[PDB]
Parts: sequence; C-alpha cells; structure tokens
Amino acid sequence: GSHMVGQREPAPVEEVKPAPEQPAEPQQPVPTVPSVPTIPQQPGPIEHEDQTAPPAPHIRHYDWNGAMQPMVSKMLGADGVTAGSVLLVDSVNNRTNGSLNAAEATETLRNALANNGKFTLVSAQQLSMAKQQLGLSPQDSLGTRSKAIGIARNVGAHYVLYSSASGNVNAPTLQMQLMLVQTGEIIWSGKGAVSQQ
Repeated sequence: GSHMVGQREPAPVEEVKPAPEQPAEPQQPVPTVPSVPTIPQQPGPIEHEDQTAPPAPHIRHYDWNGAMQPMVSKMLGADGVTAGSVLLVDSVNNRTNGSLNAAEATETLRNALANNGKFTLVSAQQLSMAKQQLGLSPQDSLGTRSKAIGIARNVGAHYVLYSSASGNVNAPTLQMQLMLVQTGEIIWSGKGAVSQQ
C-alpha cells in the first residue's frame, strides 16, 4: 500500500497530480507459461513363471515300529522265509480310512526289519527308485507281484515285504505280506494296528 491511494479527492475529476508517473510495477518479469504434457499409457511387467511347483504338506507319524516289529518277528518265523535274506521291504500301502505316510511306514519297515536283524534291508535309494524305474512311486507300493519282483530284482532282494495300512488311517491296521520275489508267492503275511506317533 505504498502511496497510490489519493485519500480524500476534491470533487471535479482530475488525474493524480502529486504523482508524476509511478507506473504499475511488473508482478513477474517472466512472460512464461507452464505446461504439463499428458503421460502416455506405459505397460506393466508381465513376469511369467516357470511351471508350478507343489509345496506338498507333511503327514503325521505313526508307531509303525509297533506294528511291523511284532510282525517282522513273525515273518521270519514264516514258512518260506529264511534268516539272512535280503528282504525287499515294499512300500506300505495306505488303504486305510484315510491318508498316511506309508513311506514313513516303509522307512519304519526297513527299521523294524532292521531291528529283527534276520534280514537285509534294501534302501529306498534302490527301492523307491525301482518303483519309479518301473513306474510307481516309493509310496505306491509294488501293488503287483511282478511289479514287486521287478523291483526286488531291480533292487537286489531275495524277498518282498508287502505292507499296507487299512482300517483307520489315524491308527491303521498294518496289513503286511511277505512275497517271495524269486517265485512271487506269499510266504508270510500279517496285519498289525499301528499307532500314531
């Protein structure tokens, strides 16, 4: 508000005489005009993947040893079996009321088979493989004498221990069965209700 007010004018129209010129000072010396351009539609990342990979959950644990051991103990007292054989422990089946880690069982097989000492246990390094080599899974079980015999001989075994679980999955009947691989006949069999660990 520096000057340029002219408070209390006379009455007749008149230009401000107590002011020679005093021009209106420029607010901005720049005669510039801002400008914002529209942004074109840029695409986003596609990012493809490389085939889905099933995480695959984990199963319980059963006291398979509680099932196998007493049976393994019988299996070697079976007619057809001999101490000192390599016993192709088959995958345990899971025929139960549900789903179980019969491969866990099948491991326990070897284990219960191991504790009784009269056999020579094959490793899944052979067995599991053989199953796959032949078709199956280390879990699927041989399911078929010749599939068993295939594996057992592909594995280096004298026998087969056909095992399974039925009844109730949480606590199944471990239905076991000792197939001679060299003939494919059932020389021993059993069942034993396994526990959940």
